[PDB]
Amino acid sequence: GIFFPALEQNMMGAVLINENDEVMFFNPAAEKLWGYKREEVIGNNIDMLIPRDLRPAHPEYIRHNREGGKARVEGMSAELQLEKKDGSKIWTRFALSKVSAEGKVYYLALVRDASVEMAQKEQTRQLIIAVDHLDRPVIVLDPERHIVQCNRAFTEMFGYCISEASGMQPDTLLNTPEFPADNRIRLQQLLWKTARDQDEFLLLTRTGEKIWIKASISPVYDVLAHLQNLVMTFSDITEERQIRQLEGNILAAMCSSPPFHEMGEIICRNIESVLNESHVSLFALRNGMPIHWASSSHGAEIQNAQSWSATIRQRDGAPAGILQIKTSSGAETSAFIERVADISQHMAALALEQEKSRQHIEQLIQFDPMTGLPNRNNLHNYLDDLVDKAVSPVVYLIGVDHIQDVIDSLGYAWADQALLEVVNRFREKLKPDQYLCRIEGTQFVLVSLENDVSNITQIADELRNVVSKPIMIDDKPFPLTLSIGISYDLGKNRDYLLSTAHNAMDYIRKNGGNGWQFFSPAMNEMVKERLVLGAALKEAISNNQLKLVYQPQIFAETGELYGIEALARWHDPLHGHVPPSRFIPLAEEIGEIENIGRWVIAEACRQLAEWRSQNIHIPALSVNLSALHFRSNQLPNQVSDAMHAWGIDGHQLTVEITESMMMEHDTEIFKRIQILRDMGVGLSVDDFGTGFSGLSRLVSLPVTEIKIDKSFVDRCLTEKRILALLEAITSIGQSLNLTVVAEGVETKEQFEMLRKIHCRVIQGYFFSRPLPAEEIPGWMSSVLPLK
Amino acid sequence: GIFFPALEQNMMGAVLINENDEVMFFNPAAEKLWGYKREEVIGNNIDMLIPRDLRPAHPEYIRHNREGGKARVEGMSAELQLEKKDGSKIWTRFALSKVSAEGKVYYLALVRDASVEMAQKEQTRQLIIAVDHLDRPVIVLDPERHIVQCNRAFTEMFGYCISEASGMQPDTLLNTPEFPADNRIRLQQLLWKTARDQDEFLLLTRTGEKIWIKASISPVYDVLAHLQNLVMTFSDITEERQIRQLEGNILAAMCSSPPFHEMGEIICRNIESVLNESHVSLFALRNGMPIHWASSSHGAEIQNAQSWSATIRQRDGAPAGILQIKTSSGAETSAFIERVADISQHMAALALEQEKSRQHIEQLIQFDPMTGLPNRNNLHNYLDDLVDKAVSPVVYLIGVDHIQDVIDSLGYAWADQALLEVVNRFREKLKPDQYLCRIEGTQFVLVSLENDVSNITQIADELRNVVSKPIMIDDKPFPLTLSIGISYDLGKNRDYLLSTAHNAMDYIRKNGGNGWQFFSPAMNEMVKERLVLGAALKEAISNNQLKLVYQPQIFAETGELYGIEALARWHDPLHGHVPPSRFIPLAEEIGEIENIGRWVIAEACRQLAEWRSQNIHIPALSVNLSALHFRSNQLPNQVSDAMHAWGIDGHQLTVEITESMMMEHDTEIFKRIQILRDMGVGLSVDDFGTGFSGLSRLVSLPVTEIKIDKSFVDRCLTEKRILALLEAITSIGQSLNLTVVAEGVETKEQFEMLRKIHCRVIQGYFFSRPLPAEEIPGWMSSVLPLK
Ligand SMILES: Nc1nc2c(ncn2[C@@H]2O[C@@H]3COP(=O)(O)O[C@H]4[C@@H](O)[C@H](n5cnc6c(=O)[nH]c(N)nc65)O[C@@H]4COP(=O)(O)O[C@H]3[C@H]2O)c(=O)[nH]1
Ligand SMILES: Nc1nc2c(ncn2[C@@H]2O[C@@H]3COP(=O)(O)O[C@H]4[C@@H](O)[C@H](n5cnc6c(=O)[nH]c(N)nc65)O[C@@H]4COP(=O)(O)O[C@H]3[C@H]2O)c(=O)[nH]1
Ligand code: HEM
Ligand code: HEM
Ligand SMILES: [Mg+2]
Ligand SMILES: [Mg+2]
Ligand SMILES: [Mg+2]
Ligand SMILES: [Mg+2]
Repeated sequence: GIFFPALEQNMMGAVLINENDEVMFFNPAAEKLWGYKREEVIGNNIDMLIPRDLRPAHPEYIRHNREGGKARVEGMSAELQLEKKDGSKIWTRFALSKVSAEGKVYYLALVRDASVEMAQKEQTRQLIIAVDHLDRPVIVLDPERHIVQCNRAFTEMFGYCISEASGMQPDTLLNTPEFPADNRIRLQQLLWKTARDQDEFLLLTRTGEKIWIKASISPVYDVLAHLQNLVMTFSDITEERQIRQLEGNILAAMCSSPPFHEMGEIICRNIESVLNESHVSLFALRNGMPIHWASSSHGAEIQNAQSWSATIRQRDGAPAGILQIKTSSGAETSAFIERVADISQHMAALALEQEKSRQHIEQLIQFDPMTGLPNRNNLHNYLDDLVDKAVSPVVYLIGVDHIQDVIDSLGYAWADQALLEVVNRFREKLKPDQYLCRIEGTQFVLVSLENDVSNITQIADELRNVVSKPIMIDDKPFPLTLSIGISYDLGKNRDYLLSTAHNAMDYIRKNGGNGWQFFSPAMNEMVKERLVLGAALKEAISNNQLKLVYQPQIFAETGELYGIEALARWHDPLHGHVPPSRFIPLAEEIGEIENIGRWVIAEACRQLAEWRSQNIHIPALSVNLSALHFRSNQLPNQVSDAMHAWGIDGHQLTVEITESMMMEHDTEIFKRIQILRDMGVGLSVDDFGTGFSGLSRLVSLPVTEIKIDKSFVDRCLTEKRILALLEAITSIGQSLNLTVVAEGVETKEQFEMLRKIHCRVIQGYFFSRPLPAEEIPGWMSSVLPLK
Repeated sequence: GIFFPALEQNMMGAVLINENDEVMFFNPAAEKLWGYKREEVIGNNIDMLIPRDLRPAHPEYIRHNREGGKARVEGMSAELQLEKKDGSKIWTRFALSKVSAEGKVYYLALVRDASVEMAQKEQTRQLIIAVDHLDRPVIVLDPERHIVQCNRAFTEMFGYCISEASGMQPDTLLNTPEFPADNRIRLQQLLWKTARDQDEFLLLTRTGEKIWIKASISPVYDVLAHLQNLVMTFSDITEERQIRQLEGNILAAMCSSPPFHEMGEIICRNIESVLNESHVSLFALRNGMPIHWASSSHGAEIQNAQSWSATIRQRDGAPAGILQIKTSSGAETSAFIERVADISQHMAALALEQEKSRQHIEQLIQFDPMTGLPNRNNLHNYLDDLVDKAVSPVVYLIGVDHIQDVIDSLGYAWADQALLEVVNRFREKLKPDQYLCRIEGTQFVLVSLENDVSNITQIADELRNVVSKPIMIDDKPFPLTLSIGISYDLGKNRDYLLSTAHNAMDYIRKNGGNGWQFFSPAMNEMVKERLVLGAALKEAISNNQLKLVYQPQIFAETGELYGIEALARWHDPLHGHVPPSRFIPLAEEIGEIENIGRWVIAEACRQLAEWRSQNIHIPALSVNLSALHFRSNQLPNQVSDAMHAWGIDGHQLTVEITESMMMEHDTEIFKRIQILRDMGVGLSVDDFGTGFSGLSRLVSLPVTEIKIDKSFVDRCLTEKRILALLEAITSIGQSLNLTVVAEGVETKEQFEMLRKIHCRVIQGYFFSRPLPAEEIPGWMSSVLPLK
């Protein structure tokens, strides 16, 4: 047989044993494997080749195998420790063969030196230990981008093992959630990058949780500079992204320069959002003492909690503050607490140097570096100057509320721009004698010098409705609102005024939303009374409870009634008699002048209808109209309706407009005046505030009557210089066909002094007090003529 | 036998080839590796067993080995690929033996399925790559207390390789090379005795520099819970503190909101300081084109520069930039490089997101967040709207020079306060029609609608003069100065207007500032002509080069001279005759009105004395004065001097004022007028801008003459309505003893139509043109009376 020399020249070792456990063959490699010799071993027992641990208990195994008769020798199949002659224990791999030759059971063993293979196995055991020890998910991929090796951290975080996660792309079994736009494409693209790269993904666990991971792919090239493998390292970056969101939010705050305490609050809120059910406290070092900058309002008690304190230092190393975080022990990892506290320490450190720089310069600066408005110090100086000069100012604290919506929808920058738009609206509606300043954030001060409650109410209404129009920000409306606190005393102090106005403003802010309120509710009950009176006036106008009273006008010489003026009256069961000189400005403020005009015109035409049905001539009726009633582009329609519904065509009706209308210069108003005058209804102008150039323009824009006011007729007695007004106006009267109507006559001397200038018509108490309609005909039929 | 059946049932596959290279042996072990059976391999050639890619190459090796005749075949000692019957390939390990018996040479090839062994080797290679990509130094220690396996980070941060550190231990002997650290006994005995230990060392490197390293040690137990292995992970405390400090410093720099290039440079310097001897640069993507953002100015060539590139990604979406850091090879650990790259990549992502946000801020917001003023965007919109409405705007570009003085002396905060001081001054002097904007920093833009030199120069002078008083910063003056460029051209656009204004402003700034300039030629030429004309007027007034010319006023009936009016005339050799309507507004603009008033009064009194020297009665002389002349508390002094230096007491002199003076309401001016009237000098009022109430107050503050303007007298011909104006004015005249003077008569019909109203006196071209004083007595002696 040629196998004997084949085994002699072979690399393996052949040790064939006969029935009596005697070695019948010994190849040269057996000398290297055992340190023996063929002369020493051949013919002798196998006891020399067995490890000393179990030398005598091995013929028992051999004998047990001998009687079985099985073909294959399934035993002796694992790498086993073999001890040499010198005592060294190498690792060998065996391969047995039962040879039943000539009725005798032989045993052949193809021993191979498993030293190198088991050194590889020891190396891979150590590498498995080192790769499962670090808790760092690492996978390895072929050029086809399929997983070939994974680790224990990867299994822990994704729930897949080497058996399941092998041969498939790391996206087929780790598909991203429903959102398909970017995650799937980025995950598929990272796997096919030929250079070192990395990305961040949402991957799905076997159970189904959403975990943000950071995957880093790097190629490993062979000797021939060819792609051999691609290793992917996954980092669980849930906490990393939490701290990154913290960094982003603190950056967006600090770069936008927020207030000190609000910055502390947002820092604390981010820390709590990263560390659930914890307590956070933050202190600055002022004069070496702790000053409480901010802390979370969630002061829940925690048992066996750990408190980590970090000394917030300055740039040069000097201490600046203390940042203390108390949290449940074991709920959040200590190293994560360290990293969060360190990053927040740097953030709050820069915030603290900024605040320290601002601290010794805020008392010296005079302007707000944001909106360009004067600051609290400038306001204090201005108020001190006012009180020293003995002037009583009125302070409006304006709180621009509902700013948090733009804060959390757009950002601090866009919210500050909303503030700028609001203050620019304030500037465009501002007045020369008003002082505007910013005290703290959304809080402004308007210092005015208006004493009247009506003026204060009008200013408050204009301030509250300037923000009624939505604020346009990035093509997104924002309905901001104002809480106004009004403080005013005869004089107490700037501190007192500010404190009272702040009390009012915080009351309004906490008890609802937009609105304005006085301090000292004795000045708010007045507003309530005026509002209820206005509501009563509106409902009386609606329900037709108003009344008109008529005052005859007389000719100078003939003693004949030129006309009667319809003066409004009101009588409420609760308020008694409300004078026109009290409810006409109220109607102007509310917006009831239009309704009053329609009502007076309709009632006047109706009463003309009855006084024509019965035998009364009623030559002319003068109806009072205001500025808004004429500026509205509707008047001639209802005036013509009033004439043609009762046959009272305009040669009888007359309108007296305010001198403010003549002072105003509006082409549309002038055209409407001309159209009305064309219809035959007369026109009268009272008072002489408008100049004689205005009166000549009024000659151009035709009228019929000019009224001399009671304020001038009263001084006609004493001031003899104003007789020229009456004389000249009368002269214009007979020059260009105007009727002059003296008002406010009360005494015989006052009438007879105007008698010489030959005034056309006279109206006042000297001839008839305003008489009710039910006895106007009695006066007509009894008194006229008067002479 | 002991040859054939020995290897038939063996695990090792046995194949034998004879002289004719024909296979003779084949066993089930080789069947399981080739796919064939014992009916297709015996007899036929070895050609089928070879893989298809090596069939022609293989057979020469057998012949070469036969020729060589060597006993031990060193060939095929490595693993070999194997092609099965079906075409699949597996790895196998060969043991080749040659037989020289019976004069024949056979070949036996004991094959073993090296599939599992080579899978183990590939697994070991993959695990080695994975451990090298672990980002933390890891060492594995045997129970014999020595070092077995290292990492790549360990080799990078200590310089010790697997060949040097393997077998023996450079841990017990190299942990305390020169510094004992008082923990060698811990690392020797307590390290293998306790479990889960850790401490800090000063273990040295190849260089020997002292570094603080963590030595976290954990034991790995076997099934018997015995000390199978240990693992020690290292972490450089210096590296950890440096990587925390890098993040802190970068975040602090980013919190200061620096420019984009400065932020890139700051990241560059921080990365270089963390990694000395490095060239670092950043690029930011722009529409897919990577542009240069920042780079390290140290351009010295770096030897063996390994470059690490990182791809910036925002919170979600496409890449935003690149960051490349090239450092000398071996300078720092790859894990250190990767950590620095990751931190700086997230920092650069934050910086790019912040710059995108700032681009949105500069692109959409219409207000500057430092002064509350509109920015260049609002300026563009306003000018575009105006030019689309086709109204020509006038643009002023103002620059506040000399700001570096405040910046250096008091810092940036007080420079900010100075800019807000100037902006508040602009706002205080601002007019409702004007629009104010802040294009950038030192510069501002004011947009107006008035377009004429007399107003442009005035508003530019006001803007330049608003900074006459130094800005009070911390009780310290600072004299800032203004450079203004003015642009106005009909029909042009905002780009042209802004460019021209900036050209003018830049030119004046380069020339030295402290002033303003128009764009384009002939505009500054008109300005210079006006300036030289004003200087000539000033010197002519000083040197008494002006003259007076007198226009007689006649009575309606008697044809007697009521008075003459003194009208200023000037004859300059260069400018010829300069009309009063041309040089009086110039005097108002410059400030020569007072000098003109003194000269006119003095010369009028001198000519009155000269005429009194001979036989001239000259009942009255009228002298024109302006508003600014009477607003100073000096008028009565020189007027009384003029009367009493020539005996021309005010019963002959007369003063006519502007209607704007009576429009104004000043108690001091009224008292001065009353005092002057008490001296006997008359007063006259021209034009009828003031109202009739103003005329009655004028009667209260007595006057003497009312003049009907030529503008009204001309329209008296056509507009028949304004006859009432004259009638009423004359009526007031005879009512309260005023003289009415009708100006600007030209025709006999114009005279006769005003005759019927009985106007007191008439002045115009119908009776006498303005005559020089040298022949005025000739007119007196030859013309009067006129009738
Ligand atoms: N002491 C005194 N007073 C005299 C004398 N002659 C008339 N009066 C008063 O003068 C007022 C006439 O209305 P007015 O002067 O246009 O001033 C009116 C007018 O401006 C307004 N007003 C009155 N009625 C209306 C109306 O229907 N509509 C509107 N829009 N305003 C009205 O209310 C003002 C006050 O009206 P009244 O309270 O009725 O006060 C009446 C009347 O009582 C007199 O010899 N002595
Ligand atoms: N076409 C025409 N013109 C007539 C007629 N009658 C008079 N004039 C002119 O009308 C002007 C009247 O001067 P003014 O209206 O007071 O307005 C004066 C006055 O405001 C100003 N002015 C003239 N002299 C003086 C002066 O000495 N001092 C001051 N402060 N202003 C003066 O210059 C203005 C222009 O006066 P002049 O150009 O000198 O022209 C004079 C006079 O010559 C007439 O029938 N037809
Ligand atoms: C380092 C050297 C050796 C070690 C560690 C060793 C140990 C073992 C072990 C563990 C078994 C299996 C026991 C069982 O399955 O219960 C076995 C069985 C056996 N050994 Fe060894 N032995 C060694 C040397 C040898 C040699 C040189 C031969 C030469 C013929 C041999 C012949 C056998 C036979 C025939 C069996 C019976 C296998 C069976 O019953 O399945 N042994 N020995
Ligand atoms: C998949 C199967 C086989 C492959 C891939 C293969 C390939 C090779 C290679 C690469 C060598 C050169 C090795 C070196 O230079 O280090 C070689 C040599 C040789 N092979 Fe093969 N072979 C295969 C099968 C066989 C078989 C089955 C036999 C004999 C039964 C054989 C006999 C030889 C001989 C005699 C040499 C000469 C070695 C020397 O002279 O040093 N080969 N073969
Ligand atoms: Mg009335
Ligand atoms: Mg009245
Ligand atoms: Mg004049
Ligand atoms: Mg004039």
